[PDB]
Amino acid sequence: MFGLIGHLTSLEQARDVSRRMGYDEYADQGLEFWSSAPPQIVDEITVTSATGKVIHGRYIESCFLPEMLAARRFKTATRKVLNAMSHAQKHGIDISALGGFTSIIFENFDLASRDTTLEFERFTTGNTHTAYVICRQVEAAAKTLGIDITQATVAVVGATGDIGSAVCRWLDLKLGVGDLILTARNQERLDNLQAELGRGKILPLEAALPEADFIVWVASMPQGVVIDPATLKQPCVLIDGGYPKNLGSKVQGEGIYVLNGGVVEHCFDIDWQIMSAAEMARPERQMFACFAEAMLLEFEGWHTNFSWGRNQITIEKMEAIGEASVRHGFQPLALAIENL
Repeated sequence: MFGLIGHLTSLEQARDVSRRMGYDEYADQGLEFWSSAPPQIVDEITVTSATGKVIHGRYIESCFLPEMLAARRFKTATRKVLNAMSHAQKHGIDISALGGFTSIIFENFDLASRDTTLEFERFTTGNTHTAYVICRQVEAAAKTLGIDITQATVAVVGATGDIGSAVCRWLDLKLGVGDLILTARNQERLDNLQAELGRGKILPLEAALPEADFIVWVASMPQGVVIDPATLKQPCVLIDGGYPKNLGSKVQGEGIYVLNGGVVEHCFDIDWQIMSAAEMARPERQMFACFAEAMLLEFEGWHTNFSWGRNQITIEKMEAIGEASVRHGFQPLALAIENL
């Protein structure tokens, strides 16, 4: 049994999903309502691999709301995630993914540090897979645009994050990228990253972007961030790989292509109503890679926290989850040539 732990996206979207959760669609549901709403298993899921193997999952609604952050209700926000995790476990789910804010939250509040104790091998961030997909997207994109990745330049914004640092290890060792630009907030970690890599030019954001054929956006987007279309190279690909994805609407311009990063398309229809179904071109087949990771671990029978902590993702783990991804019928989302 795999699990997909997710969360609401706005107060209005929660009222949409409200009824299906046993609640009154037209009642007063305030931030305080969803703060006290308990976690619920909400959707039963049956995925069928390309090999023929059938697996079963549960989508667990955590009721976390990004407004709980906005209202500085960080302990309430922490609680939602941990409850959701604890709910997964009591119902005997073997491996669950924390999608969207869920894992960001689990990290920035060191939640590794209720009734019973949580088994962490029962959960995964799905980040190893997310990093793997993001890298297949760079590779794919470069082939599509006629760009030798061996000569090209990739800026990894957030290169010190769990996802970002995994992307750099792969872009270096696997694609053999030409120039790798590192970008992040913490100078110390940027130094330690480039030391492990043996390469990479550390740069501030507004020097990074204009060198880059590919930009891998994988960090908490700062406030007052000016992305000026006009400074970017004229064939440019921006891979929005973090949660939430907002580049699609904050960056627009001729020869600029924004691509949802870390998204996968399955080979067969899946019947569900998940967390970002509304932002997927093809909801019945498209999902976050971190969720798909949870599925790959259950297809393979690897019941462990395959992805966990910060900067632990290794090339070898990325390799293993990658070919599990392919074998079971998952393709990276790709550029859609309606690019005019």
